[PDB]
Amino acid sequence: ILKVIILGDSGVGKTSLMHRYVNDKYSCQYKATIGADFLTKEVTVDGDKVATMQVWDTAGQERFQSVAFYRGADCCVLVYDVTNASSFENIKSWRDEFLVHANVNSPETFPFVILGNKIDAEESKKIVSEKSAQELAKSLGDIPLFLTSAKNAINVDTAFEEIARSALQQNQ
Ligand SMILES: *CCC(=O)NCCCNc1nc(=O)c2ncn([C@@H]3O[C@H](COP(=O)(O)OP(=O)(O)NP(=O)(O)O)[C@@H](O)[C@H]3O)c2[nH]1
Ligand SMILES: [Cl-]
Ligand SMILES: [Mg+2]
Repeated sequence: ILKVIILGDSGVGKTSLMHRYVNDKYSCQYKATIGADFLTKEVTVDGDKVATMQVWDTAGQERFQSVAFYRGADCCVLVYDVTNASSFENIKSWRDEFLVHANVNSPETFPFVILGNKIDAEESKKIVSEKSAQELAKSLGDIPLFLTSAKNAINVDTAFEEIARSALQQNQ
């Protein structure tokens, strides 16, 4: 039933976030994602309505990418790394890439969620203000925002409850 797509630059932590939420596990070892594929999780909404969530991981590197999979999606998650300025500045282009290729019926209502990942990292290395993120998140149509750590299992549960809630609303 529920199709969710996760987009964002290489290295931001998409695959890690998916393993955290679906499998409650994490691994330090970078293994580059190639082509799109999904894992599944049975969910229960805040309402105690039940659903199977199909979570799609995608490649961040141009050369490992795929097009069709974007269609169907009931929610789109946009992920940047709080330690990498460029990843953040690319969020709107990931959003627009999705809308161009996704063939969704109402772009101004279609649910996106943004995640800022790697908050567990040392302050010295962190670059993207919460404030900036909240600005970008509003300017893109008041999209929900969540700061997360796949590594330390921080807030990934919260983030994905909204992603679930927003996706079920869009499906039917
Ligand atoms: C354990 C060694 C250590 O201390 N490393 C530094 C800790 C940095 N913290 C941290 N926090 C996170 O929440 C987190 N998520 C993911 N990473 C790391 O970044 C690399 C990329 O992970 P992927 O999940 O492979 O990223 P991606 O899917 O977007 N890449 P693709 O688009 O597929 O190329 C990886 O090293 C992961 O461990 C985090 N690090
Ligand atoms: Cl524009
Ligand atoms: Mg990956």
